[PDB]
Amino acid sequence: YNDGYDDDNYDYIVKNGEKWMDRYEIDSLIGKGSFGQVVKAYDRVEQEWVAIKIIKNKKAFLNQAQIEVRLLELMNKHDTEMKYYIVHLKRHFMFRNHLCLVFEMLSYNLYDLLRNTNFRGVSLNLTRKFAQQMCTALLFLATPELSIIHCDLKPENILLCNPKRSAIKIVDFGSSCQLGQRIYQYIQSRFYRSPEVLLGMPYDLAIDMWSLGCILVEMHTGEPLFSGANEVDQMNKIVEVLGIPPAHILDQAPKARKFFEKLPDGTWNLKKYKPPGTRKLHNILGVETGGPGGRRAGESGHTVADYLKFKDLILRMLDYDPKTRIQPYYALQHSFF
Ligand SMILES: CN(C)c1nccc(-c2c[nH]c3ncccc23)n1
Repeated sequence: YNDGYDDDNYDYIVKNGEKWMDRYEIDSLIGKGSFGQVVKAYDRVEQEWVAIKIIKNKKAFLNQAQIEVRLLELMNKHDTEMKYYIVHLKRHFMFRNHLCLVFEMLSYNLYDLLRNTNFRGVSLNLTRKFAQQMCTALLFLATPELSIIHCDLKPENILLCNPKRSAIKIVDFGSSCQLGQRIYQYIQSRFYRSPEVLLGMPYDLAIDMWSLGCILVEMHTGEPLFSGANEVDQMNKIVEVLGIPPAHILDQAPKARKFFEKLPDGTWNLKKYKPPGTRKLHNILGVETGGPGGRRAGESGHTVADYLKFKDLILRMLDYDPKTRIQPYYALQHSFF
């Protein structure tokens, strides 16, 4: 495959210590996924370690990464001080039939961090730090010259800069789009997928705020908020917590009847779970009962008052109506922060 350079998965066969382009010394593989691989490499010209994302030698993967490159170039252009929590693309090149994206080197992702908590969650204080950085990133993506919808926010796409610190960067803009050029109908990883997407309705940057609300709950509890096995199960899990979506939304939803049925009195119910709205976020978070699993009882930084502010912000991020769902500017002003 590829003159011996590739495996049968379209991946470049990594070789420890290989020199590329009279510039990079490849050290080791540090991550992998559907897109290809990420290697740690020494950039001998800039005298620093870098992460090189080696995209698969396969046209669909190449073109996904070309979208990613263009969006990163647009963003990084408007954030030269690296202050808006978006990963920094240093440069890119084609090498041995692989598109290669050279990034700053990052640490663990937030799913890795959840595993490191034994799936019991990070503290409310650390959750708040992640939330503030993520809302700042979403404010930046919403600036009009960007208008970027990430479209795949989830713990695995948020990386720590350093294992010992709370600073983060968002990665993976290969599935992203811009408000002016929305093309996709099928988007978002299932657990983090917004109701408007499930319902086949128009969408905008608010879909990323929905995902963020789901992510932040999971960061503190250790477990996904809405862990659907398929779209019907996903919507039913959302409904357990948040109730039946508003009629004015379902009346306009192309896929309303995948999940719901309209009664003679005009109201909507589920098609034949805990009853709608009875799995309270108040209890998932343990607002009055010592946090998730009661494990935060007797800990500082986890008061009822604190939890009530967190609950309020999350419920605003999980508004069914994308027009009234909280937006980044206002999330940042919320009393949780
Ligand atoms: C999808 N993905 C994993 C991805 N997409 C874009 C950038 C990065 C990335 C940048 N620096 C890193 N350092 C260590 C590990 C990964 C990365 N990872």
